[PDB]
Amino acid sequence: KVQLKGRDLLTLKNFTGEEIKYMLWLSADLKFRIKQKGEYLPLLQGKSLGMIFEKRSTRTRLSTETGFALLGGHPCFLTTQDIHLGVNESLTDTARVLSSMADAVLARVYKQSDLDTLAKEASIPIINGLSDLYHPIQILADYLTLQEHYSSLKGLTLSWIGDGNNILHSIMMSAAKFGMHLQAATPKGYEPDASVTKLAEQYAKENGTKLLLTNDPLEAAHGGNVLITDTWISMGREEEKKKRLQAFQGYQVTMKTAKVAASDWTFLHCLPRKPEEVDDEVFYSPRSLVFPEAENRKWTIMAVMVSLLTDYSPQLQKPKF
Amino acid sequence: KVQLKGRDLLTLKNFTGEEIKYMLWLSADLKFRIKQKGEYLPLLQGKSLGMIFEKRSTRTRLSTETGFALLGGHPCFLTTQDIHLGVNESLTDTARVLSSMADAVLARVYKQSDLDTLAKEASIPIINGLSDLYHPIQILADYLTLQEHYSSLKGLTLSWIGDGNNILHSIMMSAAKFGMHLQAATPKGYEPDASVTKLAEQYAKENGTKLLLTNDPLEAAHGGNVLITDTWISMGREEEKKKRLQAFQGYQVTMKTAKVAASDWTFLHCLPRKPEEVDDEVFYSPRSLVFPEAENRKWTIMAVMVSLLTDYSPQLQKPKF
Amino acid sequence: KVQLKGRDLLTLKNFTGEEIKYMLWLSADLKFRIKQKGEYLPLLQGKSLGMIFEKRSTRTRLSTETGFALLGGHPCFLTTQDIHLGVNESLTDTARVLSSMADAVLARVYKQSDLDTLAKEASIPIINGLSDLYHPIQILADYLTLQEHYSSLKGLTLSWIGDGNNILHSIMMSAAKFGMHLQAATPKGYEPDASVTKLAEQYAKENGTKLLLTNDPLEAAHGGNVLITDTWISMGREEEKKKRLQAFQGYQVTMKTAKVAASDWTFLHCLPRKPEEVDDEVFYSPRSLVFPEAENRKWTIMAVMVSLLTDYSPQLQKPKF
Ligand SMILES: CCC[C@H](N)C(=O)O
Ligand SMILES: CCC[C@H](N)C(=O)O
Ligand SMILES: CCC[C@H](N)C(=O)O
Repeated sequence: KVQLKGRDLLTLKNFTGEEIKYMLWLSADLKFRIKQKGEYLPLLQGKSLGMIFEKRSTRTRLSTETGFALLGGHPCFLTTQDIHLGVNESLTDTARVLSSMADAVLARVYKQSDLDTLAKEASIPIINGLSDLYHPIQILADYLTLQEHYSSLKGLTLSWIGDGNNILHSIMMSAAKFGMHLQAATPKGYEPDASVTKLAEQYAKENGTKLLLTNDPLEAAHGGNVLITDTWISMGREEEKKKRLQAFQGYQVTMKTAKVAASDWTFLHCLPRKPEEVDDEVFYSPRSLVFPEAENRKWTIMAVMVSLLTDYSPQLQKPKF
Repeated sequence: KVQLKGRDLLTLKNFTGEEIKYMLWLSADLKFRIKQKGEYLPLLQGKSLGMIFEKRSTRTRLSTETGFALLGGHPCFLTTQDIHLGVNESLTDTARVLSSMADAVLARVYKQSDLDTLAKEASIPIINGLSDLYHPIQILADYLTLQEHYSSLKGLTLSWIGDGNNILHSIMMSAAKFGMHLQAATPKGYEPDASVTKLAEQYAKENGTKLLLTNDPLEAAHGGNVLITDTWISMGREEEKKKRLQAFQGYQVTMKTAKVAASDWTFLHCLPRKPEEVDDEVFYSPRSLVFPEAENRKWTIMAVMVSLLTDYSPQLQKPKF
Repeated sequence: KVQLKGRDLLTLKNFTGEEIKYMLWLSADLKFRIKQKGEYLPLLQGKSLGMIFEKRSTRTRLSTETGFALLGGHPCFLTTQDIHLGVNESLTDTARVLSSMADAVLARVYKQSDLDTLAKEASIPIINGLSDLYHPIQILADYLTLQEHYSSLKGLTLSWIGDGNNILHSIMMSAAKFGMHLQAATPKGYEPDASVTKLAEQYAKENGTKLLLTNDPLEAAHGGNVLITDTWISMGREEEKKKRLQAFQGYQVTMKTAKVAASDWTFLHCLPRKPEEVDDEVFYSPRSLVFPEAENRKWTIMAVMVSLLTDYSPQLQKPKF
């Protein structure tokens, strides 16, 4: 049914519900075999990964590097300071050299269009490691964490409070494909991309789910099963700190926020977390799935790499979504 | 008898003579099997190490990275410039993410208290890769090198001449547990930490060894079997270069120093070495064990990682200490 | 016949035609077994490589790191910012520590004399990863690419147009040993090193090949089978940009250049490429072997490491040179 080998993964907008579910199935399979059964599975033996990072990273860096190596492959960490890209060489040429020396590329960038150039010019899989526009592999870890917590996903309401950024765009490109509703609050002027919203509206209609965009945190939180936030000042946006601290007043997730949420509410934050978006009482709550979520960045990028580079079939029974 | 799996290694003060001897036994075992018998021993297969470095490193970096990989594990080199730590994220949160993505952490830091926070907040082993206060894994290599040279350790007198720094603190936290005496000379005002000295005095009493602190290089060198020094200006102390070059005049180790030492004297320096602390005649002497010492950083960090992460038992006969 | 194990590879001037042919034979063997037959060949299992880079690199970095790891070894990427070299430690001492912790070193430097110090002071193989004077491992990839394209090398004329730099010096140290002629055009004042030219003249005489140095691009291109260029402003020469852009006017390789070349002409450029030295019509021509050339950096550095560190014999039939 699903065929993912050789594909790029630039955004979850290019993937069906069935395809994203397959990647979560594979994540759960690799997690069960390796973390629980202690198996060594050299699925990426004799393969290598080029990791280009234009921005700081703790989770994406660590999960990708230890995950690729745990399956027997070699991860090569490449920064702007060490390679010729931008400085002495074009992206087209860098993309062709990477194609002949590595089996895939994970690139954390500013411009999504750089990932498109890389995908068009390389004949190997290009995986988005975060861009200004989308962060698809984060949402993989998020939905796996919620499937593990709730034992299914269909009908959950996700409540975003915060900026209309890359994380919210990736939730918008995927939530409805799992039959989940989305209620999202951002400050006025900080809404998600109009083009992304338009396509999320279509997905909601196709899947019979609700999509609500608002500027009120408590309207977004009302009846939500999952409260989700992120930093108000994303990487590359630090010049706007003053204006954003003023615009985002009233948007911190607290227990007041949770008081309005469904009784089984949990909390997610992609991390790194600052004190502004969420207080400590929620962040370190027993309902906070923040550190399980961060661990699942590893099992899900492992599943991405296995499905884009091999013909491995999951032995695990498919999870209930 | 000895049980080290799961422990942290922040300082040798937390380890008994028996425990540190076990780590040297394991170092000798892994050195014999791999360097001499040429065996491939994948003891850390399917494991990973997070290496956080806040300071420059050639020996700790290389020994840890090639040693962890030689046992089949994957080392991930993380600097301040690339990860979010300090900048966008707290140490508590970084410690919890590292716990779920790696099997241990080696961290070279400024503040020893950062290693304590890391050890309390992570559920995986934290190994000190050097701090301003201690450098325990260096002394492991030092005592293995001296056991190899002398065929035992008990009753040796170590003569430190130089600064009251992290290397001298690690010798103070361990020498007496091996039945070795310590005679150490520092400039006035540059003495070892009062708290460390107090605990070294107790260890000397418990083990019936001598501890002598002095400001005279020749009193420290008198009758010593091993002359030991290090840079007068440690990393993070470069603002004090002028004051230290003036305070440390007369503290260079030369053949005049060795003339007063025991007849079988040898020399150690943790490296990197500068011309100030020791002259070339001693540093490149046939009695200088500096490069054997630096090689043993690899076999001993391999033994640290194996004992904190596995249940491997040494096949080698225990060395005479 | 050929015995290369334990040798350094600082320049192709120290290698006979037979020895360089053996390295190309081994490159073709490892390429056939791994790229075509899909074999996993752990020839460097239990080995490590220290990679010291003083300059930016995409191809040398990637080919060396993924190639060393593809054969089961561990590559350790060391920059000036992270290790003590230059700053707190001498090259002699760094060379001795690297000898006891790694099995070989690849070093991309400014000064060729730093590679000589490293080779004299270390007891492990030192491989040149590019210096201001030579880039031997690039020419290995170049001649393998041309052997694959033409099915032999003897009698080919290589036509260099550009600067008298490290790439042209490596061609001068090797072309005649394969029975290939060299016609090279540089601007006046930008000629190859007098000492290198003198030795290339001797090699041409010993092998009965022609060597022509000129300042005219079309004289160099006339009847040449391979047009070769590189940047006019090498790394470390950016202060001379103004003077070089003026001196090199008229030296861009275009189809006018190729109109004068042999009918079977191809094009090489070591990369990174800029618009100045060659136009797009030649660079992206079907006759341009630029990206095959860049891929062969990987199979040839793999062969270098295997021949300097093991006793592996090629199973492949020797290529026709
Ligand atoms: C993982 C960090 C996500 C955040 N929105 C950013 O782009 O900085
Ligand atoms: C390994 C270097 C040791 C020195 N005391 C320092 O802290 O810089
Ligand atoms: C691989 C780059 C070669 C160029 N001549 C340089 O030295 O910068």
